[PDB]
Amino acid sequence: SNKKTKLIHGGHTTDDYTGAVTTPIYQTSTYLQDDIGDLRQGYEYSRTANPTRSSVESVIATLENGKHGFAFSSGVAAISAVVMLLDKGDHIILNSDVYGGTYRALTKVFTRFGIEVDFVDTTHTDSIVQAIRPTTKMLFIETPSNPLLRVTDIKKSAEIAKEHGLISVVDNTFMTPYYQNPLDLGIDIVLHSATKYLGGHSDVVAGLVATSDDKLAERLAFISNSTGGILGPQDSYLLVRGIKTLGLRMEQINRSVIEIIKMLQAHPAVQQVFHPSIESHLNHDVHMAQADGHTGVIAFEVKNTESAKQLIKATSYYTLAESLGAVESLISVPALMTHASIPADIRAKEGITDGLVRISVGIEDTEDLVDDLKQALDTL
Amino acid sequence: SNKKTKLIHGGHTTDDYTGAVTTPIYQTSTYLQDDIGDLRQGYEYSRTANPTRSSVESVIATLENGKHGFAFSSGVAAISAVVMLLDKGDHIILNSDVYGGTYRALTKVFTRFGIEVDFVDTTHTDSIVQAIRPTTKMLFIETPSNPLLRVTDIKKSAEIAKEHGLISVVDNTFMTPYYQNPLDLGIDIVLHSATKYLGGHSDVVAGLVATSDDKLAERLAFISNSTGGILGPQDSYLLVRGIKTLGLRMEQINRSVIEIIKMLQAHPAVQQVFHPSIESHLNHDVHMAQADGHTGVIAFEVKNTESAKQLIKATSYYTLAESLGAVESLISVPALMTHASIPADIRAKEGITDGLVRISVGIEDTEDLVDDLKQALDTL
Amino acid sequence: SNKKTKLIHGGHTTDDYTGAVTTPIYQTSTYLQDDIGDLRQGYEYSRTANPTRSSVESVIATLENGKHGFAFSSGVAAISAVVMLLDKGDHIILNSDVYGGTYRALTKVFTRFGIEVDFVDTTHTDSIVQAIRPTTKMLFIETPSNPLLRVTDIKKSAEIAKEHGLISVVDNTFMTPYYQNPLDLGIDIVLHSATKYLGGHSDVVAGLVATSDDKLAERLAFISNSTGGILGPQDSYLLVRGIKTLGLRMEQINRSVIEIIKMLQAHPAVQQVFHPSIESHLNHDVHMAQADGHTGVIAFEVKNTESAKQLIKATSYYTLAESLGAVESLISVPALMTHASIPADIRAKEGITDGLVRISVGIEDTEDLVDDLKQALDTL
Amino acid sequence: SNKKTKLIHGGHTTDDYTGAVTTPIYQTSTYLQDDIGDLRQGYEYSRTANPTRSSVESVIATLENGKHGFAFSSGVAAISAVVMLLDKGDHIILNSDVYGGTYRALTKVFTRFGIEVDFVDTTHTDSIVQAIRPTTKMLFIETPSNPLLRVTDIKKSAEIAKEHGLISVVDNTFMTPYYQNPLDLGIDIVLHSATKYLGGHSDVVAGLVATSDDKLAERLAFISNSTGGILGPQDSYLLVRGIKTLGLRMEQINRSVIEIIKMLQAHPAVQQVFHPSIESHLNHDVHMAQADGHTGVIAFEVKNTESAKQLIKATSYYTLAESLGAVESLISVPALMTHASIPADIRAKEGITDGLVRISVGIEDTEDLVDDLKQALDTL
Ligand SMILES: Cc1ncc(COP(=O)(O)O)c(CNOCC(=O)O)c1O
Ligand SMILES: Cc1ncc(COP(=O)(O)O)c(CNOCC(=O)O)c1O
Ligand SMILES: Cc1ncc(COP(=O)(O)O)c(CNOCC(=O)O)c1O
Ligand SMILES: Cc1ncc(COP(=O)(O)O)c(CNOCC(=O)O)c1O
Ligand code: NA
Ligand code: NA
Ligand code: NA
Ligand code: NA
Ligand code: NA
Ligand code: NA
Ligand code: NA
Ligand code: NA
Repeated sequence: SNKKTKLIHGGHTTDDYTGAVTTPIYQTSTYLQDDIGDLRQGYEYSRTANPTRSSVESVIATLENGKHGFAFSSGVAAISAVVMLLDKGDHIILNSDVYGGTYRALTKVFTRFGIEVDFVDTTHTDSIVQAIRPTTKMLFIETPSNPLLRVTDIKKSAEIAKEHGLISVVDNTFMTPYYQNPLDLGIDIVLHSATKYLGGHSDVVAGLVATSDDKLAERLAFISNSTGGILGPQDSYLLVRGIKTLGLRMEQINRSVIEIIKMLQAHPAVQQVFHPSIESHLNHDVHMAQADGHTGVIAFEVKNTESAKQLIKATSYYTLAESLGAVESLISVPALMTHASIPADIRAKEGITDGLVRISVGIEDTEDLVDDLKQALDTL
Repeated sequence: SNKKTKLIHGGHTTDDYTGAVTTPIYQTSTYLQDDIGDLRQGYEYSRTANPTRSSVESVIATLENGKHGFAFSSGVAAISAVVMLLDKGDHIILNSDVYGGTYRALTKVFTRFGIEVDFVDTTHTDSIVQAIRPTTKMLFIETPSNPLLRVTDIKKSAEIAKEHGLISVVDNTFMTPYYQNPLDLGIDIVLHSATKYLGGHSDVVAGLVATSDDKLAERLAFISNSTGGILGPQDSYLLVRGIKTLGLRMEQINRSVIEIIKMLQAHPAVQQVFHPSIESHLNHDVHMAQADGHTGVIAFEVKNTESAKQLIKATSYYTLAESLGAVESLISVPALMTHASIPADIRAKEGITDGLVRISVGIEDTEDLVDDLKQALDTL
Repeated sequence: SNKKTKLIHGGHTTDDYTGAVTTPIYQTSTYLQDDIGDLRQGYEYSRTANPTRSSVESVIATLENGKHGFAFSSGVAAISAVVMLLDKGDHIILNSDVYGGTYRALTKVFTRFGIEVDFVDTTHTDSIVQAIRPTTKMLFIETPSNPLLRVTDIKKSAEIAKEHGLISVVDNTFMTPYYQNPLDLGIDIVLHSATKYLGGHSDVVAGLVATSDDKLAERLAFISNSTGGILGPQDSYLLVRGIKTLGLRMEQINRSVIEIIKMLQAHPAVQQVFHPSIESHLNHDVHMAQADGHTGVIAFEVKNTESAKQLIKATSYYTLAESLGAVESLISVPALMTHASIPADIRAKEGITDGLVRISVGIEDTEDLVDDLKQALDTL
Repeated sequence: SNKKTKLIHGGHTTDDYTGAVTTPIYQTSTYLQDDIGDLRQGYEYSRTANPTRSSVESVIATLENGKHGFAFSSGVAAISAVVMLLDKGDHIILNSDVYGGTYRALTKVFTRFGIEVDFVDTTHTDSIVQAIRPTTKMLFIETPSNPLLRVTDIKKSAEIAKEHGLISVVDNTFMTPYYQNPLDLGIDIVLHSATKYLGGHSDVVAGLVATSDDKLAERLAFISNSTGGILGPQDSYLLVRGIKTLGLRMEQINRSVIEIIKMLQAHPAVQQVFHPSIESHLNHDVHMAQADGHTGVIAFEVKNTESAKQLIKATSYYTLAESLGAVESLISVPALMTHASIPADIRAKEGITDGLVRISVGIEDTEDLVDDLKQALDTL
């Protein structure tokens, strides 16, 4: 049973009652009880459980080879729920190039709650060991990262976490369960911004979490019910729907990624390309050992900010917008958009050069995408 | 101008573009930018803002005579966002009768983050003054309370909070903006489980928050954006739709409440009755001075839990389920359902006895509701 | 038992499986079969049946005291389905004041299929008897009519239709089942533009049909299934939700209607007033004998079309738009908007003059609605 | 600009106002007018136009290389609207193996309206010429047909229709605009059951129509507005969404179709296979000349009804359900399901043998689909 089949038949996404081939949308808040505490299908209040959300949860658990799924109103909310597994005084290590909003949440919210943070370049696993204190309880890793796609050894970070008694969390958003399964490599918790590839259609903001640990799942459920950043039923339905085409979409995206990178490597206006598919990429071997495909986010550097802006205006099929994982291919300038608050000279130290472009490859025709970007690069 | 008109025309709930009479459902995650940083209507990512969510936010702000609305995935998520205004070491005062889940969240979650909580009988405002510690930063009041309907003097608690530098928060869920407007009495933040009267149809789980404080609004926006417990667009739409009928629904409910209370006060199988409309009810004067109506939540004592169970089975129009503020009239035993997370000995001390019944009066015919409940109580 | 209770508990609008208090939205097209021909709940293809559509159908059947409900994509589609009960050569009688689009559909579409139509002044039932041809198979009545609110004797027209073997159809859109129940007076089929009062929130375009005739129901089901103008599940859900508040909304509307009519009768810039509540209105006795209330549609004459235009601009709470039965109060000029498809000379003969204004009274405050309309008419 | 790009960027499917990357869902019934007849974006009533429906219409028009799109509540409703282009006395020719519901509508509804019908085996174009009377106004062709996939020469049928003054209609449902574009070959009107491949997710019942003829479009619009079988906004949104993945889905489906047919042709329990991809198939050359891909519906004959039933029970990834074009692969027995009313001996004359199986190939893994069906055929 291969992935494209599991996508279609994995999880519970039909109606046992009527036999509907799609998950009913339970736009509802409460459920009648036959007697006090006697729930006929286990439902009592939609913050606690909702049959549509339970459906999407079952899907994410199945695809990530876990036992328990959780759906939150945003990826940010999923991350918050996971971090609220810790107490004041606990210490968490994250990779240093973590997504802007994850950094913002750990440093201007959860530090105010007495949670200690260390940001570490996890491209070398031993930096994690250097960072481990006796109060360390959680290790949190994106791979690949935004926007330079730095790869981290998932299996090694799981071994480190196991031996030091840490909760290991991988943020699988850029790879999707279709290409990378952190739970299979020993990670405790895997989470996604379902806003991207999973939803797939730029029409749902949601986060998903999956684990095989029963006691971790029980704590996650308690947090979800007591802080309430749950995904609504309509968005859960749209998420299930979106996930159906995930394999086909990721494979189209990957075909275009490969051709686009060959174009970028051959082009003169491009000084450097960041993507784990490139054999000179740091930890390319590690990535190929922990995934059987690629993310569709690519970064490449052109000479300056005005060649970036000109590339944006010269493209016909790349769309200037926030986010990634859309059907549309998206384009952006991290120096002017996501990393604008970071000053110029320090963002050169960080790698966010003035001419760094990030594309999120969509499901348009591969030749249209390659050709369009190449003619734009020929205008420079 | 008048309340029933304000419900229809207050806030922005039409489409400027097409002239549509109802708020469009912007089931979307991202927005096109004309130039880098150039947003056509101020939208760039749906976690940050979404036109349908902004519609509901504008409605709740208008109705509570504040300046800023916020829509969360649940009332519990609104409460979480407000509590995250505090830091480790800060102390919060709440009133002694609180919704089960608010108690659970503050005592089993935010204490782990070093936030101190004390539950204080605010029916006498001066008890707040004694309870204020030097680390007290927030005062949080339900009024009337769930499930005993204890009244607290909102204007007095606002004066106290101003004089000691506390953020005053009122949880106006039971009264709705139709009858009670805490911001107009000096409160800093007003909160709702929009799951109840506002949504009105048992089909949306959501929270709403409103303030006139610009800097509190900015901190709330930062929290919502960094933890992501945002209300989705479909639920935001359904909330606006529901809020339209709010006045008509509350006025039916009040008509029915009056007759049901006279019935309960006269009935032999009914012991104590809890509702602020009763002249012997503690702080009844206070309630009539701060509200223009009554909540539809009523609590009353029967002899024991199995007389509760039999009363529940004998009713034909009261539905055994959690939550309140629906069109259906609802019935429950708070000790065994909504307030089970409150410890037993405290629930006995407070009066939330095993035979305490809570009804939420709906919009069915008043005579059907009175007769049905009375014929059922004649069974005991 | 009583109407306000029937609105809440009549029909099947809960989930038997999970106990959900609201009708699930079965956004689905097909259903699993356990064996060939073995349907788990009787569903096999969503054009034929859909559980959410069946929910709304059960509601309208219950409310109209019939046995069979039908949900169409629009009221016009319900009318089409009913007219398709006839064959080429059959003759239908309609009342002389009909909604613009019903006129357009019967005279510009179904005549091309050899269906003969005659518009007859049914305010005197005996005019029907003269109009009956040997090819007459159907009698079709709006009451009150759009936009002149002409009353027709429903019980008398049913007796006539029974005695001559005609299918009697009443278009109960203006009255709603809350106030008038044609099936209870012998009519065969009752029809609604559910777009109006039933939906209630200007957010659903839909039609509903109800009958107790088993064989008419079977022919209607065959027509709906073979021409496919079925109501979708999301709109069916929103219709159920809307119908919940129908009694409360109609009762507000009626309270406002009474005061607005006294204002209009007294105003100097207002000539004739059309509404069945007026004692001098033709067949006012008849209306009070067949209904327990009044529609919120009022028509009245101002001097000319530009006094209409100025009255429209001067109002603050009346909205210039098509349709009726919304929470917003609406205002229009039928001659130039809804009834423009009716030929001009017939519209002048009938009284649908260029200065005929139609308001649909909404649920805003009665005093705001009276004062606003009167201050605007003081402008002429 | 290749097909997979056109799918993503063809048509208007973003919000000009806010810049949302997806079509807003206009759950609304009416739109305010600035003055009488002055519509700010051309909208006045949602039966007439609705921005979400206008979006989907634009998509279908673009993909079929037409100028005008129309969205109906069902494919059946689209077909009815097209047939209502004719008048009593007009004559239409359809292919003899037309879909059950199209046959049912033409013969038990539209014949009652004086429309004459001839059902003709259009696999030889000259049978059309034999059938042409002087009253013939319309030619209506499915290709390939259900369930034996008979191919008809589209370009030739267009030439015949042009020379005899007929409205040519092709029912492109089985091929989708991705593989066959009848308008490009001279056909006047092309229609789809969007319930199948276009929607793609078994969650929308809808029909779509596309033409380049301005006067035909004007008539179609008049019919749509006066009979009202319009697609609702939520289903239009879901249709746009579904159409995004159409190319990827059709290509996966086609890869599996080819492998599955090689398996079926090689298997002993299979006596005969029906699919236009087979070179011995009647008019295979014609199909390859008018399409650049294949439908995913395949028929094959096994010995008897009990080998069909056993094949259904023995498969793990083929699902017994009505309809086609799902993500799930579907399986059925036409003799016992769609063609059950037709007697046994005459269905042998028709080709609907007792052992005829129809599969609708989904987007599961190709090897899982081939293997699963082959092991089932090895159980016979
Ligand atoms: C790992 C991870 N988690 C979370 C997120 C975001 O989570 P959420 O779904 O709440 O937006 C992102 C992406 N955030 O991008 C927004 C942008 O491109 O401006 C992400 O990469
Ligand atoms: C006063 C109050 N505030 C806040 C909340 C939290 O709201 P939410 O459930 O939307 O998260 C609730 C939730 N009540 O729910 C079940 C019940 O008591 O019958 C509440 O009652
Ligand atoms: C009495 C009546 N019946 C039937 C119908 C048809 O209903 P629908 O628009 O849902 O197809 C209508 C539609 N009215 O619409 C605009 C207006 O008159 O203000 C109607 O008024
Ligand atoms: C050409 C065509 N038009 C129309 C249709 C059906 O149109 P609609 O979308 O109204 O179902 C079909 C398929 N109908 O199948 C239903 C089934 O498999 O039982 C079709 O092939
Ligand atoms: Na399954
Ligand atoms: Na493990
Ligand atoms: Na307004
Ligand atoms: Na203030
Ligand atoms: Na019922
Ligand atoms: Na009868
Ligand atoms: Na476009
Ligand atoms: Na042409």
